[PDB]
Amino acid sequence: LEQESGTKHARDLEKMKAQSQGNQQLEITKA
Amino acid sequence: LEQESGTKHARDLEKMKAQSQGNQQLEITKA
Repeated sequence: LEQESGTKHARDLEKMKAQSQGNQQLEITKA
Repeated sequence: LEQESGTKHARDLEKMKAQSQGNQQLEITKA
């Protein structure tokens, strides 16, 4: 079910999107 | 089915395209 519906992809895609969003911390504080 | 139709490739191709698009954050804020 996870693979058929693309749930695993959305599970994976939304994962490192947070990792990319983790770099927001540096420019939030220093700007 | 995923491999025959190229779904797995499009699953993989659209994955790190977001990772490449993750670098847009740096130039969005600092420009």
